[PDB]
Formats: sequence, structure tokens, C-alpha cells
Amino acid sequence: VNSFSGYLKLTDNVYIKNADIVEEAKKVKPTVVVNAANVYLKHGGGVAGALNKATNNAMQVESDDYIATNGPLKVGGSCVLSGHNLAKHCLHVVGPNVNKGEDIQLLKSAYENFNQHEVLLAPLLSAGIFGADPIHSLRVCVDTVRTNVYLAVFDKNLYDKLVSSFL
Ligand SMILES: O=C(c1ncnc2[nH]ccc12)N1CCCC12CCCCC2
Repeated sequence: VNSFSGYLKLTDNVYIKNADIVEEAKKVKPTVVVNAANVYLKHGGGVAGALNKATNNAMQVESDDYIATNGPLKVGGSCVLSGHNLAKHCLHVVGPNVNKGEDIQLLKSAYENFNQHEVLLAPLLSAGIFGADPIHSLRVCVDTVRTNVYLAVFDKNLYDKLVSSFL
């Protein structure tokens, strides 16, 4: 039993809710919140900008030190950093950005990072400003992640379309 509330169950291990991941993170305090990161950990907009703003820019300060030490992430890769006031940890995962021409096949590699964590609160990778089809992202998620994932979908219209078209 866990503290996630109001989710629709899609499969054995994947759950979905129309929610603001920032508000869900602050209420739930999950062990892991996933950020929709880029390779430079520049949290300017979309989910990353929202999560970073909610940390009063502490996420960005920590991220800049991470990059200065380690260099950029790989597309499809991840790193674990602090969750600040939102979660125990933040898993920064880089899905491919279609608006940069990155290979959508790397979306599966991106979701594989979730399997290193027993339970996660997450957005749909490569959705939103990353330019992928969210229906496809949900399919890749369901077919790749084996751990327990609670997906927060900000847009109600998109949430209803994801549920109603789910196979
Ligand atoms: O739904 C979300 C989303 N999901 C969870 N937490 C969130 N926080 C802030 C936004 C947000 N996003 C993020 C990028 C674009 C998109 C997907 C595509 C349709 C517009 C909205």
C-alpha cells in the first residue's frame, strides 16, 4: 500500500491521473519524482521548468554543479539528484526531443531508467514541449517499465484521450 490517490489503473504496474506533477509531488512527497530533463539539465520550461520553479531554483543550482563535474547526460540517460522540497530524489531522465530531431527509438532507453526504482511519480517522457505523441509515450511506458509508475498528466483533455484510446 502506498499514498498515491485517485489514479486509474492501466496495467499491473502503471497508473495514471490528471494532475499537476508539482502539486502531486508536494502532497505525496514520493521517494522519486521524474523530471523531463535535457542533456544540459537546463530546467527552463515544461515539466522541468515547473519542478525547478517549485524548488526556488535549488534544482538548477544543484544541476549546474552536476554538469560542471560530470558533463552532459546522454539522450536516453538519467541521473539521480536531490528531490529538494518535492521528493526524496529526482530522477532526471532525458527523453528524445523531436523538436531537436532526436531518434524516437531512444524513448524506450529513457523509460528503462525507471526500472531502477521500485515506485516513481512521473510525467510522460518526450511529451509536451519535447514534441512526441503522448499516446506513443504511454505505450512505450507500459511496454518498458516494470516497476510501479504513477503518471501525472497535466492537461485534462489529453488525459481523457490517453485513457479512452488505451489498449
Ligand atoms: O502535461 C504536461 C505535464 N504533466 C505533468 N506535470 C506537468 N507540469 C507542468 C506541465 C505538466 N505537459 C508538460 C509539457 C507539455 C505537457 C504535455 C503535452 C500537452 C501540454 C502539457
